[PDB]
Amino acid sequence: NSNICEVCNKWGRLFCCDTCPRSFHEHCHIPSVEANKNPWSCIFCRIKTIQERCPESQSGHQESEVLMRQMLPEEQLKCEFLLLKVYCDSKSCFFASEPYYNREGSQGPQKPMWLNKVKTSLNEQMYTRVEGFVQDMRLIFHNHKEFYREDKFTRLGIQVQDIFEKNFRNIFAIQETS
Ligand SMILES: [Zn+2]
Ligand SMILES: [Zn+2]
Ligand SMILES: [Zn+2]
Repeated sequence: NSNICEVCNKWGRLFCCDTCPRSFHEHCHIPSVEANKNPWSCIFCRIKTIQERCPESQSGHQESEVLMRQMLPEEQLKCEFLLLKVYCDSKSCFFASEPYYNREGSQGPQKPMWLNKVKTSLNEQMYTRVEGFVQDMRLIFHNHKEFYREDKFTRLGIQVQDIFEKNFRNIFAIQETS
């Protein structure tokens, strides 16, 4: 097993996956690492099993159809994994905790949003459809763009959104286009 957390790339108190060489801090894994369960399999392994049980799940899909899906266990898992993939980028630190807004020439967004709030939302089963989760995620980056305006710091929002969108297209097998 790896000696660093797969998500934050730091050492510490790690839990090791029994079916692959990854390890995680307790609260870096999503969902949080389960108390007992031996063996334990991490979210990467659980996502791989879904694909292996239903190979046709990887054929291309329309984004509009994916968003209307109800949050049954498998879609819940996919959204957990997608969130995890955003936390895996170190630039996610900017979007993790609750932001505040006091900048000359800007006003704060009407509906603030941040990764830990989406984390809690998923944990408390507050989304009924994929759409709810995807709208909150995209809102994080859109609030950022709008607030920081022409400051170069806007680019951090573009960068983290690109990681989200790539991972969304992969995990949910969105049909490739030009
Ligand atoms: Zn970690
Ligand atoms: Zn694993
Ligand atoms: Zn089948």
